[PDB]
Amino acid sequence: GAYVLDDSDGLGREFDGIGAVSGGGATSRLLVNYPEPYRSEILDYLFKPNFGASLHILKVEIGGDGQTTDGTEPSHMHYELDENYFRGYEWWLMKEAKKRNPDIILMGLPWSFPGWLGKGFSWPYVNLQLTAYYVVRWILGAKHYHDLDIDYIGIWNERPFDANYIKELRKMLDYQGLQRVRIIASDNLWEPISSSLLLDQELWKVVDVIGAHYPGTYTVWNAKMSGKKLWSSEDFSTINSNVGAGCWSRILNQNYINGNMTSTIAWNLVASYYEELPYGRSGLMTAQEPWSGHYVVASPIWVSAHTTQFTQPGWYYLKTVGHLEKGGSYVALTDGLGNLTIIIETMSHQHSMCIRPYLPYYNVSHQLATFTLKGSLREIQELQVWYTKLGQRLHFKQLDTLWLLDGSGSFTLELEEDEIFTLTTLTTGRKGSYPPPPSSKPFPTNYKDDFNVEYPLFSEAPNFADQTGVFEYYMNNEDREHRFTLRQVLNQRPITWAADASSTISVIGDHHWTNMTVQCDVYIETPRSGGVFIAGRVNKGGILIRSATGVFFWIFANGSYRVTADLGGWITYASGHADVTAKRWYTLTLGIKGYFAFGMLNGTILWKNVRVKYPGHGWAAIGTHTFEFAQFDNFRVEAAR
Ligand SMILES: *[C@@H]1O[C@H](CO)[C@@H](O[C@@H]2O[C@H](CO)[C@@H](O)[C@H](O)[C@H]2NC(C)=O)[C@H](O)[C@H]1NC(C)=O
Ligand SMILES: *[C@@H]1O[C@H](CO)[C@@H](O[C@@H]2O[C@H](CO)[C@@H](O)[C@H](O)[C@H]2NC(C)=O)[C@H](O)[C@H]1NC(C)=O
Ligand SMILES: *[C@@H]1O[C@H](CO)[C@@H](O[C@@H]2O[C@H](CO)[C@@H](O)[C@H](O)[C@H]2NC(C)=O)[C@H](O)[C@H]1NC(C)=O
Ligand SMILES: *[C@@H]1O[C@H](CO)[C@@H](O)[C@H](O)[C@H]1NC(C)=O
Ligand SMILES: OC[C@@H]1[C@H](O)[C@H](O)[C@]2(O)CC[C@H]1N2
Ligand SMILES: [Ca+2]
Ligand code: NI
Repeated sequence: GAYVLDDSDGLGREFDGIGAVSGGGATSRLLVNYPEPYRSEILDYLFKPNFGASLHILKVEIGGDGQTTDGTEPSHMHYELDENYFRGYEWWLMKEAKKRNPDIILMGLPWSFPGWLGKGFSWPYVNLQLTAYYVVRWILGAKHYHDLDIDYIGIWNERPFDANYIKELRKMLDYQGLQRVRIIASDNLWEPISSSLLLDQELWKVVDVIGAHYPGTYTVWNAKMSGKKLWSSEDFSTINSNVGAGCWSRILNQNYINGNMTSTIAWNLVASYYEELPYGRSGLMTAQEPWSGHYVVASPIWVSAHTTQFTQPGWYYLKTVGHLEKGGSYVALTDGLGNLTIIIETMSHQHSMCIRPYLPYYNVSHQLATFTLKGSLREIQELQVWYTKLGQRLHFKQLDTLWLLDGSGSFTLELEEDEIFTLTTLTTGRKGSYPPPPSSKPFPTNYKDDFNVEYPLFSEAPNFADQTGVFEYYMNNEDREHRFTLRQVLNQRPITWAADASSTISVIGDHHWTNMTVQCDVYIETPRSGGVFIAGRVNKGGILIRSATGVFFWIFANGSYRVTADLGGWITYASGHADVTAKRWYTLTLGIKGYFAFGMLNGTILWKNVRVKYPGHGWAAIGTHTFEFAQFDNFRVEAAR
């Protein structure tokens, strides 16, 4: 089989870049507290040009205080009249990406919204101008406080759009001088956004990109008819073993070949969240042990580099792309300056399945591929070669240059299965390398945080991964013993993306912990009705946080306590009266060992030898009975795995 690569009959679509998502939700949570140099090395593998994944696009969640898959992410407006552009870690992340690549493209998209935007309903389209005001303030703050230009704004992640909202968002953007910001919709399925654009000229004018999720490499006729740029604005979401690398390799090529999609964006950027949370280890690489510094440059990093190091937003695909006779595919791109990049993939069915969708079997076998360069491409006589074999494996290895000196403008490759080749005229490719990082280590079995940081770099203490509610460093000047605490700051349920719990909760530590003693000072702010807890063996979080079981030691401001097996509190281990009121500091201790637990109030036994389910394992946790203010101090955990 010969394959003509040519440009004399014109180009295909403009290539818009490869990127990844930080957010939906708290996927970068454990990255912020990596020590140096590791934290910076990780960021280089992701964003430094001509090094690792060298990503063209960074998309981040616009935190809305709700649970959005592996945690919550804090909003810039927790309450009406509240504005704070320094919470969370997406600002930091975007700035670190821009430091390494000042041409990186930036995107924001909400998953959840603060509850007050709903005006009494869990719905963000009650007051269109109010919701658009909220979103636009985020884009303004990105520029005013971090010198970040947000390139694209989305609507509501995998949730219904409102056409009047999209029009209001455009009008509000323009009113604030943000004409440069483009709109992508609707970050869900091809429909109903695609037909809506064909039926509504005014909507068509204000939507710049149709972004679909997990499209299985195909699009639909209405989207082609729109004439809009089509993007796989969220894809991948597969474990970053070699099979995830294969999935990513295949769809990177075939999203354009099969579906006219000129950008693909992987969820997620880096797996910096506890692996036992939903969809664990589904990032382009792995960085989930800030305590140890261990990170893994997983195969998808080098699959990315085969495209990103050798294309840039603003190149064009050739019209001459397609599938290989015996399985796999090729794309080809130029920059209009005489450069050419050819990206070939032979991913086998068995080693490249994504979680969404699963493809019916297709065959891949050994084959020869002849490539002939016609048009303006006949005059090139030299190609750098980069090669990857997935499976023991060889990653992003540079082979000896290929020469086309015989004037036939033609060359031939022997392809097997699960291979990637990049043939390019660019000489700038590099398999970036840092020395290996520390070995993997479990979460420390003795761990303490007194939260005594006067000017913290991030708005929350390290390693606490909020799963409902939002927990923050808090300074109380009018108190000496508890001047620096950790406070739960939501006072009403968000407009939720997930099924957030009815109680707030932040989990920490080692999911495999089975015997443990958790201690924490707690402070209930709401008189009469308020309540807090500490917990151990918490076995589920993320979008499953409502499912979490464990051992939960609750105290309440009405003078009572409960011990439950579930966060929902449907299953009782023990309960009784306790000398507990609001607005007083108490020390809670919870001991769990084998079949039995005990609890202490101020170092005095409140209950003991209470039988609990065993075997069982899970994180330690803190939280509050509803969406209510409460403070925590002097946290300690000793645990056995
Ligand atoms: C979108 O991509 C498709 C292919 O995935 C383009 O489709 C036709 O594809 C066949 C074989 O795949 C070619 O023989 C035709 O020449 C293609 N059509 C045209 C008009 O050239 C399709 O053109 C693309 N749509 C765009 C770019 O709007
Ligand atoms: C291939 O791409 C390189 C990188 O853009 C091109 O080189 C640049 O060319 C522009 C003008 O076209 C200069 O202003 C830059 O200083 C060059 N930079 C580098 C790093 O070379 C190159 O012209 C393209 N074409 C070929 C055949 O290499
Ligand atoms: C957690 O504690 C339980 C309860 O003490 C441990 O289980 C006991 O282990 C000893 C020796 O390993 C056995 O002789 C007992 O019969 C076990 N008791 C029960 C009820 O199983 C368990 O090994 C501890 N696990 C860790 C990781 O420390
Ligand atoms: C795949 O194709 C090769 C060559 O045609 C053939 O020998 C092999 O049996 C096929 N495998 C399957 C599972 O169809
Ligand atoms: O595969 C899970 C993905 C991840 O959880 C992202 O948050 C999401 O936007 C919501 C579901 C899907 N896309
Ligand atoms: Ca303190
Ligand atoms: Ni488990």
